[PDB]
Amino acid sequence: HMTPPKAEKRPYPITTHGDTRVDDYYWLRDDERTDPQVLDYLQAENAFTDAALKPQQALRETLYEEMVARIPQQEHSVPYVRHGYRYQTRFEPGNEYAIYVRQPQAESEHWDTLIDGNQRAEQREFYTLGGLEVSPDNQKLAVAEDFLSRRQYDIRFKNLSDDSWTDEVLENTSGSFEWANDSATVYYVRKHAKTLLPYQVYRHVVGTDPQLDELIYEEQDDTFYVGLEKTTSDRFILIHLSSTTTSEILLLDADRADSTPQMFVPRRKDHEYGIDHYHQHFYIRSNKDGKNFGLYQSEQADEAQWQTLIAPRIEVMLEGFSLFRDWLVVEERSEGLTQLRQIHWQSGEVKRIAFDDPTYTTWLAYNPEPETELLRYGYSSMTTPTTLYELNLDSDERVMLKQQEVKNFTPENYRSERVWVKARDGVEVPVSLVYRHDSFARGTNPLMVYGYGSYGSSMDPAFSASRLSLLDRGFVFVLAHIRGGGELGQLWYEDGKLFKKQNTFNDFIDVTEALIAQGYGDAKRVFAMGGAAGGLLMGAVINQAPELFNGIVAQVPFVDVVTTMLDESIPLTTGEYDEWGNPNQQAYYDYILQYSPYDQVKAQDYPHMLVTTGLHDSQVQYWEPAKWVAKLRELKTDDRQLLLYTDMDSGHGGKSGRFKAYEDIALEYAFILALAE
Repeated sequence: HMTPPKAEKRPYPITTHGDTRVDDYYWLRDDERTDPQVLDYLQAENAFTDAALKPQQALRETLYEEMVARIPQQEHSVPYVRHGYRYQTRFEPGNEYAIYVRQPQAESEHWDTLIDGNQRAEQREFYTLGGLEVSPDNQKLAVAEDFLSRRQYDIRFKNLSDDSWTDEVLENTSGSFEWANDSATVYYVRKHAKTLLPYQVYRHVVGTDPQLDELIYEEQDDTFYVGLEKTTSDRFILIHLSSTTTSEILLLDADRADSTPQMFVPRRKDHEYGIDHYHQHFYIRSNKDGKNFGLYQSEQADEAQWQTLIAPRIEVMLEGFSLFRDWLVVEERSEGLTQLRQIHWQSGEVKRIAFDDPTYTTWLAYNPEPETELLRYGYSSMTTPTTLYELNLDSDERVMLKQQEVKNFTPENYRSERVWVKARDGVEVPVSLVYRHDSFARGTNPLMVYGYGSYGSSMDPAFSASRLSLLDRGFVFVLAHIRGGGELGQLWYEDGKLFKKQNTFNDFIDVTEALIAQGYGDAKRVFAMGGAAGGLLMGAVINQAPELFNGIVAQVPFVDVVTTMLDESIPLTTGEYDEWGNPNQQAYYDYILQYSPYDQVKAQDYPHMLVTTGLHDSQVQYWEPAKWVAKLRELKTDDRQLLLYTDMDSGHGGKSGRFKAYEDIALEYAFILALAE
């Protein structure tokens, strides 16, 4: 009855390898973000969305208010000690930004303010704190702050003796910096003005003119991220260079002012490695001998001299490690589960952190001091709010330090299961799902199936407070651990990228069918959601199996895949050839075209869908979802509502917009709940 916006068709042929695709909405891309007909189409869609969802206004308010009422307005972080000081992060009621405090470790009573984001944000349009570190002598505070919302960070220095600031600002930094052990020399990373990619390391003397800063290193290859790190030993500052596949590390003697970069292992395509330095040894996590990584000890760089501490295993992905006085602690994945293992440096005694929950995540938390037997580690499950634990590595005594406070919540009201689905090619795909016990009746409950399935990112099963808004309205919430994700290790990822990317979409469909078939949800009330690379997932799945889902939410979806990946002028295209392929190669053009959602939209019936995007961001370019919705409006045969919501907030809007984050969830959940009623 309401006539949706109709974008002007401006046929734009794109020909590659003699293959012509006519893109009618190519013109919705405006890099300068000024063209008034481009804005007219986005505003028109926004008004259509506002008018279509007007009836859900009350439900949105109910969702918003009940989601905010679950969390406390306070939040004090768990205090940690580093270099003889205790540090706590403080969120006060009605405060937008964190306050950072500290006190001498032997002090109980008084806390000093390091920085109050609220006072730094005063008379500013935007404030992000991107970086915070005290010097080793505890006298100076290096802060990385963004006042412009360009994710370009300025570094300044505060003298903690009197709360006076130094005169200089380091501008256009990544926010990545390290103190030398003199508490006078700082290393920082400069980003390119145009491309915005970190490419330069400078040395700066605090209290001096940034013009005096020496260029320490320049990365010649812009697929390589430049990060700074500092070893557990404090002996080295690390220049960490890495593409998506390949690493290189240079050492800087943190004990001098005049150090030059010392090569560790020169880059070799598909060799990923990270290092730390402790107890006069290098520790290396490396995939040199297996995809699932190993851990090595060395006295020098020379790869040939690396002693195997932990050999790569096909069944166990080595994720990360921490170094303590008496113990190595590793984070691993096995059988679709995260785990922690400790190994005594002397005895070689192995202990495993035991976990009795089918759908949980565990990780190394922040452990800034190695001279301890106390390990801080995180835990979360689909039924158990996020917990910080402290484990005595020797006695095995485990104490809880903090729990995520969740109001109007009792954990016994909910059940979770790990399900395995045999995919169409016989591969076993894990699923994590959670629901309210008292409203569950097989074959009756609506289903919300969430996936990502790219970059080897895992959708690890953890607690969501916002999720309870679906769970307390009868929803079964499902994480589908599809290939392209990392849940079953490096091979799980590789079996859902490049010439295997289609397994990601097939796994999502196979998991959804099996869940309905086994009675976990109502076949006529199946919903799905995914964002960015997970929006690519939503886009392909509704092209390939439109009848499976009642309703979809596609957030900032990557849908114009072939056209975007043919254009290096688009931010990220050059860094994403190792994910999707380079369609300038006919083999990748053919394979990608087959799933590229924008290219595969046909005259068929589609689910109800809400599509989100953002005008003044950069994650997926705003024009992809806008072109996608225009082509869906042109071609789809059904009468169901298709909506595009474009976030207009011109710089960002993000002046601590967790208000906004909850508002977006309210809008998307109300859209889905209205469809499930």
